[PDB]
Amino acid sequence: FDLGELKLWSFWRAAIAEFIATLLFLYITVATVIGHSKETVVCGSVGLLGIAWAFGGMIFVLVYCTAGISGGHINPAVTFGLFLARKVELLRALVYMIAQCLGAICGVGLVKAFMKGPYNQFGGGANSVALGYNKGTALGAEIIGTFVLVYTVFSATDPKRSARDSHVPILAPLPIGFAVFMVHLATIPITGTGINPARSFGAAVIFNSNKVWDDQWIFWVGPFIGAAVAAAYHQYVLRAA
Amino acid sequence: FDLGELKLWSFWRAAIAEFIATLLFLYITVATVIGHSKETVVCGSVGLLGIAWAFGGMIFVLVYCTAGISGGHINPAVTFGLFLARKVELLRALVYMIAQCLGAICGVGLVKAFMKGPYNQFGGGANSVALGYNKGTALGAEIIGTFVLVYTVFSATDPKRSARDSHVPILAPLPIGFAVFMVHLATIPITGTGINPARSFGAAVIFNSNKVWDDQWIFWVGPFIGAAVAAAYHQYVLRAA
Amino acid sequence: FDLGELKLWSFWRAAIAEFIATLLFLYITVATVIGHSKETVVCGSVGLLGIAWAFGGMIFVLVYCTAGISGGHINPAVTFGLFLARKVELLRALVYMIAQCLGAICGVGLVKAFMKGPYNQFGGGANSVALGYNKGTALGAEIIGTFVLVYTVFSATDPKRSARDSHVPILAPLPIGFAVFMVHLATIPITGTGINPARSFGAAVIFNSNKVWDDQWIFWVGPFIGAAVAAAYHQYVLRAA
Amino acid sequence: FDLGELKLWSFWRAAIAEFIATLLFLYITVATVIGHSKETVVCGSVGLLGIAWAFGGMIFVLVYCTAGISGGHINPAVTFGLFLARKVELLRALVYMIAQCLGAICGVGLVKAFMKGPYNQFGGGANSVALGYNKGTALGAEIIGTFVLVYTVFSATDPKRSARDSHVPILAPLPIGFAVFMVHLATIPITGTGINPARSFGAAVIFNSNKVWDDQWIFWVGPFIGAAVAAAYHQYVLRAA
Repeated sequence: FDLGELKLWSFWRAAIAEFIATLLFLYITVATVIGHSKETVVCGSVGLLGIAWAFGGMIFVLVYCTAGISGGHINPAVTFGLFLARKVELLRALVYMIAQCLGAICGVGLVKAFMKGPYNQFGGGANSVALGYNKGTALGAEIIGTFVLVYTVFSATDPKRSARDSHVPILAPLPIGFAVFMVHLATIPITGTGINPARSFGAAVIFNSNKVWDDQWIFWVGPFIGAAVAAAYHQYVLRAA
Repeated sequence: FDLGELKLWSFWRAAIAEFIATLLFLYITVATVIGHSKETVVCGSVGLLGIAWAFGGMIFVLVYCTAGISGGHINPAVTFGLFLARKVELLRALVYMIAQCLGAICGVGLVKAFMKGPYNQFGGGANSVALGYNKGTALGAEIIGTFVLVYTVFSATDPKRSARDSHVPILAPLPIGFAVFMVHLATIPITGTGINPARSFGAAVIFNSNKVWDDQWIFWVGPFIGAAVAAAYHQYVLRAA
Repeated sequence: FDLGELKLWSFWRAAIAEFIATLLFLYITVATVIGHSKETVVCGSVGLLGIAWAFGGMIFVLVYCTAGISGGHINPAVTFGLFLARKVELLRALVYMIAQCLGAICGVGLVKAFMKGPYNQFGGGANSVALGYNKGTALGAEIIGTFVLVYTVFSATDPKRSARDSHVPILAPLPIGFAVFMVHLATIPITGTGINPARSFGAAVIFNSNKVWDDQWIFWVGPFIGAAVAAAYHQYVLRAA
Repeated sequence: FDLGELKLWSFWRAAIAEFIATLLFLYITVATVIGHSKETVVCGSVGLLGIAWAFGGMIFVLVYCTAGISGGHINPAVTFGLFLARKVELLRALVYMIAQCLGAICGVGLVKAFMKGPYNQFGGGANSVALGYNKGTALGAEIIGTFVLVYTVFSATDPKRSARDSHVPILAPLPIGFAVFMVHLATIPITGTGINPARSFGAAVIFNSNKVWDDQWIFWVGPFIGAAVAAAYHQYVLRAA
């Protein structure tokens, strides 16, 4: 009636979907990053533009694949924002965040398994503050970048349709992927662009440097604030539902 | 019945939506511009192509987020065009234009707060006529570029659906974002591409140079004419509604 | 009942729509081309990729704007293909082709008015066979490129919905714009990519060189054959309607 | 009733559709590749980014054209994945795979007919393992790349609508084209990206080198495994239908 449990099984398949999607996200995107960076021929890579596309377009693809199954978060800040507005229950939120973090670690681990030399040599796909910017600028860049993203996800929620056996709204994947694309064009030079604690974490775990670990709180704090401000903006100021 | 006021509150949330959207537009786009320009490595930026994408794609994203709330103008020329055809009442028009101008100033102000050195050094994201072109060419480039844009918005209007508690038509965001993209590919070398008085103004205000301020009337006059000609073309010649 | 004439007026507004759309197409695209070519800074233009995007994306935008008004051809080969399959009556076909040719001339004329020096210096946006290819290769490249395009338009026809007061099918603009994009990626090095007699003609007229005029039959013959083969393929072999 | 045969004729038109689509895919994409590679001017080609776009965007276009006619596979791994999940009958599967392989050979043959010198000089559009990677890395890159692709196709299946006179599901073309795009951004530096046995085979046949033929099993085995794992993941783990 729910007698089948149903549901349950749907909940755990959602967690798996978010685990595998975040793995694919990090594999494809960090492989792109390392592939660009190891390139010897000047203008012989996909460029920073290709990297930006890999991040936005994989979000587009992955949210498309997972919207109806898990709600398609692929991103602890997105889950956190939706949690705050009560579109995600606390247990699912935490399970999604763990799934995403674990998926991200595996995805980056795979890139490193495939091209260990250039992976270590060229920065591990990790986020950190680039030379010429301070921590406050980096944090502000991450807050506002995640705000664009989570503002987009809220505007992209279906108020009638939900992920399977849940009340997690279905998301329109394209505007969300484009938001990620745009924020990369702006934020790559500053931090590489985080806007996704799982993506930053997965890379910090595998690359394992003190420099990167020191900057890592930015990539949790910035996005969670950006996400919280988007949630409040959408739900309370625009009201908006 | 309207007893709730309703409406009113919708009107002011629309103004806020247009304020915040235009802020996000200028922040993301001018951060992209300054990020590209400050780059020391040849072919190590997102390129002029990435800039063009930042402008079109943020229009796509922002019109998507705001279509149902404000009508998604993000641009005084767009509001002016729709005003002329009576799809926007005069008070809303003026309120939107002020909101957009204010949002633009804040968005550019933020880029400058984050990277003040490269912001001043590399042109402030401002529009002005590039060397090799005259004022008439620059003005013609802006008229015709805004005409493509506003012609697209008119063709993208929903004749049945309107923004919340208003008669401002809902807009299809993608063709509009693509129109902005295309016009940048053509007009970046000439003026940087304005086609948006709020975007040109916000940057002139923050960057504050006599060179830029001298060229600024182009970026109001060109787009308002382009917008007026699109409105007349759509409503009167194609008839079209 | 038709008593209003109706219709008529719709027919002539369709011709105007195709005139203005093809003007916008050539202006935006050839301005992009000349802007890229005149650039002194290595990797400081939108690149051949940006050019390819200007052509596909303006087709996307323009077919979107004009689909419901004229059927959105913007291209004598497209009109010819649809004529052959009886989706366009002969008088409209010829009127569209003239409108498109005239629009193209004006669009290129405008680019030249705006940047006459770099316009003449850098090839006028004209199509011709590049060094290293023969005429048969150029013609085969144009046949097959137009075949992709017109095959896409046929697959993108709405069998139930037509342009205003006509039986010219409505077209889905995006796949068509993408087809143009893809064919440019392949054919730019060979001919610059024609796949559109009006686009090739408009540029030959304004640029006015013997070299270009000598190659011009390729850009009528190739696309008309490509279009005829697509029509036969769709209607007769796939059957398909 | 089926009395007309109907059906039959639909089956053989589907095979033709998959033959011609895969021909167009290889022609446009390998012409792009050779056009980029033969370019003498540094940053004067469409770049690796343009190549990646040619592959994803032609998949988008071609699946769009053929979805309703054949199901739009254009790719033996896609057909194999859908076969395994019983969405394609065995005879159609084998006929599609042969059609695709034959189409691919012709498409590459045409590129070579048009630019034989640069075609041989610059690698023939063939896939093989690049210097710096081993066979296991190349194979893992192909498994996981095809997994993204076929996972996307499964998520993009219409459970109610099928290709003409068949039970082959209709596919949403855009997410599929984007998946191909993304996988190229990541896998071009490793193998050139195969993820399509017909595409790898067609190029090996025409280019005919021992180096390439030695690596060719990777481009059958990787994609068939990636496809089988996606099928199992979608049908059995996500369940998912």
